Amino acid sequence: PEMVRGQVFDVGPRYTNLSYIGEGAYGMVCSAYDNVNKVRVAIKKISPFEHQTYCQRTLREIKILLRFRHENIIGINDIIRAPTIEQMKDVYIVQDLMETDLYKLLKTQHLSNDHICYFLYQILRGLKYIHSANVLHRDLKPSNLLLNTTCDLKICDFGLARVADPDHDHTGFLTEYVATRWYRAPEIMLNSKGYTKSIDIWSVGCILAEMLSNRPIFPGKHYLDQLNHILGILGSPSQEDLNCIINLKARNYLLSLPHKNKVPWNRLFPNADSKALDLLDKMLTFNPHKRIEVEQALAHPYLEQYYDPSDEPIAEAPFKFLDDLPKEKLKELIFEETARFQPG
Ligand SMILES: CN(C(=O)CN1Cc2ccc(-c3nc(NC4CCOCC4)ncc3Cl)cc2C1=O)C(C)(C)C
Repeated sequence: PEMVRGQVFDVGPRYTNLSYIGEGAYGMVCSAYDNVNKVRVAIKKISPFEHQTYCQRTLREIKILLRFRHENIIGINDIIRAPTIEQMKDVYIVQDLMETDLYKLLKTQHLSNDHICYFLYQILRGLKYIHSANVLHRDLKPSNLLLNTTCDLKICDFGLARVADPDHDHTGFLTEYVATRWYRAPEIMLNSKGYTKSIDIWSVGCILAEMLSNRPIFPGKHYLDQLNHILGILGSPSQEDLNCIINLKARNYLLSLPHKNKVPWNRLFPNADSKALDLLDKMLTFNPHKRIEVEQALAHPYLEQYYDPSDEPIAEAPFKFLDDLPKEKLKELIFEETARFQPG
């Protein structure tokens, strides 16, 4: 076994010469030399089995990424694990190695309008595919957009992804939520579980705003502060949009706030392309029913140089598809889902 920053990386024979990339709550990630394909690759050691939510997140990701095949979505190339459930303490997911991500690029680089346009196109092209499979990503943010040296973009991290379920989207006011705060649509805080495709478009809107200025547009410091950052730019919701929020706690909270005027996009983003700002406005619409959909966004004049629906593929096999399952049962499902990659 090779060691990396303490940890064992039981990934040989196939994968050697490991360099440390990073580490998080998920696991540890390295680059490794693939000896069959003669390329360096990413490998993330996941150790989810002692907690049911980490098994949940791991299995969703595996199932989704093995079904999907798209240029703007990270694939799974290989999965390494022990030959028996008993011996399986870790799963290693092998993926194409990307040079950087949009979070790192935005901290260090001014993006040209042409780069913003091309990144946004790629995000939306990937998202068209995801949404065409009846899947929601639910945690779109700069660090989940991987980039290579030629600026090709791939969406990653499907641990919070769900099949869309718009008939069960309603919930109460101030319902707790898992996905990254700064990219949460206003309705999350008001009346939504994040089970509709509109949740992802809001996040993409936030990302486009962040590309224009290198700063997050709505950096809330805590749950309700996120909503009031949103309302500080969008201004007070209209009567019509208020009347769609039937829950009284949520509605009366909004009614209690002083009137706030909209901050014009062209004052927040004085150097931005006007067509970029028109698309931003439509993605960052308060009412999720009025919010632009992914295929409409692709057809927007800002993206005219790239738009080609014949070259913006959809999924062949959408998900028709568990939240109750014990971590011991989810290990079993993870074992089964990864069996195709074993010697056999
Ligand atoms: C939450 N979960 C994850 O796994 C989430 N994460 C963490 C992670 C870390 C790296 C890469 C990655 N990074 C690169 N390159 C980096 C080189 C240095 O600059 C930044 C980019 N290339 C390919 C990949 Cl796959 C992907 C993921 C991912 O999806 C679970 C367990 C699935 C739930």
